[PDB]
Amino acid sequence: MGSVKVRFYNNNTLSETGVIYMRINVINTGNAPLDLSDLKLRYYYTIDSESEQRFNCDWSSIGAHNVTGSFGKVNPSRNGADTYVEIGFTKEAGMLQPGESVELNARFSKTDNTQYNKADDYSFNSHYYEYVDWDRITAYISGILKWGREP
Ligand SMILES: [Ca+2]
Repeated sequence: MGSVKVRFYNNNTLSETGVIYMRINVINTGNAPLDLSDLKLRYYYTIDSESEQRFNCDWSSIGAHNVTGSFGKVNPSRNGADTYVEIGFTKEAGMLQPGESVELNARFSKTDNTQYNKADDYSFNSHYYEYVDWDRITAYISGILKWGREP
């Protein structure tokens, strides 16, 4: 359904924390317009202790309330990946023309307030404070894998 690239800006600490932050910029690198409602991203990790989780988007270029989050299990589990968060967009989020990008700042946490070990997560990188192309967050358009490497 088109072409995209995912850039990730890691502002997390290595220390165990109750929150994992995700700052993501997705650029339309193809020749076709993209409706953001068709775009899903997945960030894969080990949950570390079992708890209900909550997703929040604090800011997006298309409006924080137009960003959705949900969770899934990786089964059978893989190295660094027993869980993922899937970030999506509402019907009202709009289009990206070729060359345009969407940016969002989001996070997730465990509602029992237990901590994550981030360092072992499949999608966690080691490049801090700089947006880089990051192939361990996958992107799908209309269900079709367009960017990245599934665990
Ligand atoms: Ca973990």
